[PDB]
Amino acid sequence: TGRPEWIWLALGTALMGLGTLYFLVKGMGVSDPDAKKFYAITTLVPAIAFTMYLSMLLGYGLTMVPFGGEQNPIYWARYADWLFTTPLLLLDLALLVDADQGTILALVGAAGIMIGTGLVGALTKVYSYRFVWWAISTAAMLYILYVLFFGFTSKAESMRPEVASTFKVLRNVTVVLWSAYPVVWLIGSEGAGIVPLNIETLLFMVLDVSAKVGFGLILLRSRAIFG
Ligand SMILES: *C/C=C(C)/C=C/C=C(C)/C=C/C1=C(C)CCCC1(C)C
Repeated sequence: TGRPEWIWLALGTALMGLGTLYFLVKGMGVSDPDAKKFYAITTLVPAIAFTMYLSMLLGYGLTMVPFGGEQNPIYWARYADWLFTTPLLLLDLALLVDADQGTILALVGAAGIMIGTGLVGALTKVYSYRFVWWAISTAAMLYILYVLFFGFTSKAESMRPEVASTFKVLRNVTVVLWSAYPVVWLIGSEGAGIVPLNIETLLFMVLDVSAKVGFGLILLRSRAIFG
């Protein structure tokens, strides 16, 4: 096939793969129980992303949805990735500030809606309805970010400054990266179709790699992960 976005798919596969192995090797050396906990969640994140970037690289996770008078290329393998990677990143942040079980359940549920309605939207054939679903997904995301900024940050204050300060960074990198996804979807292939797929794939890999491997490096190199 040789689609124009494959080079970006091959770069995301490489970065995710390398990041997985570094975390894995660093994780099986640590003896601390809590550290092990964080290491196992943070290594699984880029491991799932790697398998999906690799599948997309190989021609899977791609479907042609009809709307706007075109046969539009929608990479659904992405939501198969995010359906398990977003709630896992939320768990890393939840365990860090000692969030409650109700909070975690509500954040994971919200994340499920966000990705579910997102895909339903990327698959919808009525152009205007694609944006109705997009709208609900975004509203779910704003709920998650609100909790992370108002809820979590507040409970991270019962932690030590080292733990509170690591959370602020992970919390900030998350608020900045996550807010970007809905905009890329809106002006990209799933939405307006203003930004071409090849460029769109490049934006997503920079966001995906930063949000997982970038997030993992910051978190796993900190002492806040220790029991
Ligand atoms: C490793 C992947 C990460 C951290 C992905 C985060 C993805 C989002 C915050 C995605 C959000 C979306 C919306 C708000 C609405 C439209 C569709 C999505 C799923 C692209």
